[PDB]
Amino acid sequence: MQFEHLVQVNDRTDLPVLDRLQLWEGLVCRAREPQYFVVGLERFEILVDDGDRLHRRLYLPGLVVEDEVVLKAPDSAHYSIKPSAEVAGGSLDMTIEEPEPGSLFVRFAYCTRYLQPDELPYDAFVKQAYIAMDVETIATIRDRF
Amino acid sequence: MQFEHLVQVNDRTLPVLDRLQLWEGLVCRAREPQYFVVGLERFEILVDDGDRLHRRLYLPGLVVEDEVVLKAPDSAHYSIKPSAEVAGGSLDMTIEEPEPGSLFVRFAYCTRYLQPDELPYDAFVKQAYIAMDVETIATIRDRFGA
Repeated sequence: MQFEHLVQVNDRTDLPVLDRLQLWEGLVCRAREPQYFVVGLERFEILVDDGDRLHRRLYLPGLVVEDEVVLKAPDSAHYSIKPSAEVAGGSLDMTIEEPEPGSLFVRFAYCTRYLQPDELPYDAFVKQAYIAMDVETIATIRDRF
Repeated sequence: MQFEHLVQVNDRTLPVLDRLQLWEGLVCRAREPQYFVVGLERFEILVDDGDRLHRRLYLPGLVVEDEVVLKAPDSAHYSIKPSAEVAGGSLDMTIEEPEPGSLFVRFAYCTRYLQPDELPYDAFVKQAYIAMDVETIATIRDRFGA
């Protein structure tokens, strides 16, 4: 079960332009300061902070989530949840792509794992919700950085 | 499986909404998805039976077709039939009103496959649904509190 969406960072237009390191600071920001990107969030802890490796608690309405985030500067961010009895696990990767200087993209890669195990596709409601969030994320980074 | 999420519509503070305005909001989301769907490039209403629409949405790198059933003034039910290569599913939006002026919208999601252990959504998906539902109510409030 794998979904991938490429978001174009800069265009010809009103809106601000981004360099690679600015884009990267954005991804860090998304990892360390999720209140600026997560609609609904009520609070969050950084339970463990090893610099490039974070373990977090996210308090959303009627739901608490713990995850791990691995940062590899200045290229990518990997979010992951280990599955248990009740919760399905999964991961998100955000990876900077740069086919040429100033030409920046971010690939968002989503995946879902179960404790238990046919390969299974996401449905279009989920894909629609992922695209929306990936786009809002880049818009926010573009607006802060 | 199923994920459900309840969004509170009005608060103590932003525009207040009555039952019928929020209903108009949900119709609006069905018939005018360009105000709600981050990313959409175009859409068509292929079949319009009034309370029942078949639609085509054009998202980047993705075409979606679905049906929408409207039951005024209570709910909108969105559904996609699954095929060999896409998974189906449904979204129900239901207005709840414990007391006059106290309004909520329950969002309920389902996924089905052609061939089928019951299966939970992970939290990336739950977080994304939560985000959309809250943005949907925000949009209605901006367009119909106005």
